[PDB]
Amino acid sequence: SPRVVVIKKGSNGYGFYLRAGPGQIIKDIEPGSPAEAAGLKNNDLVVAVNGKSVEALDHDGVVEMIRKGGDQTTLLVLDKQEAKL
Repeated sequence: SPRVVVIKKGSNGYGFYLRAGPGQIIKDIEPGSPAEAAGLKNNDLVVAVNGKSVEALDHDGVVEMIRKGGDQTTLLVLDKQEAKL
């Protein structure tokens, strides 16, 4: 399920980790972080950064796109749609 998450960088960054999924996925959102306030979710899959696709881009390339944006990042993400029932 897709959405656009704008996050303003704080004094200690955005407050999430980025690593390869089972693409690059969000992990370990820090409580009280800009990422948490922006509604980013653990296991969100990053499909674009600042309007640019991350297709076939490696981990370092995705991280660099995020850093190049300076004090803000706009992530297009797909939530993991696996429900525990």
